[PDB]
Amino acid sequence: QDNSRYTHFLTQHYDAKPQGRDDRYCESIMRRRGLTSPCKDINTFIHGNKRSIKAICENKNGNPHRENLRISKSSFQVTTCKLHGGSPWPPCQYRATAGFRNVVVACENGLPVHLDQSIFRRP
Repeated sequence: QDNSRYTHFLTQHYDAKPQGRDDRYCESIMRRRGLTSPCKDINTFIHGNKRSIKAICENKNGNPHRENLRISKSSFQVTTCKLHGGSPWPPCQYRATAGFRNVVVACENGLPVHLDQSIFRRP
């Protein structure tokens, strides 16, 4: 799976331009992306252009972080979908939280392949 990890990243965490980042948006995009067989308990999408997210992998927009991660220097429009209900099986009900801040990703070959969801599990 060469560069198939980056594609998967985009599929689970990227949405160039959403419209309303409300609950319905979450239930819709989570379903559409297929993050609904067992319902994912929390998932965050990054908005904006891809060039910017990719740059987090170079010093252009990233800083080393924790063990083996990278934290972006710029902020991103973001939407976090939190599962609601206490059942990992559909229908999957999500609560949306729109936000604006930097993100933490893991890079491989200059490409994002993992988003650290911990900074959004804003408890």
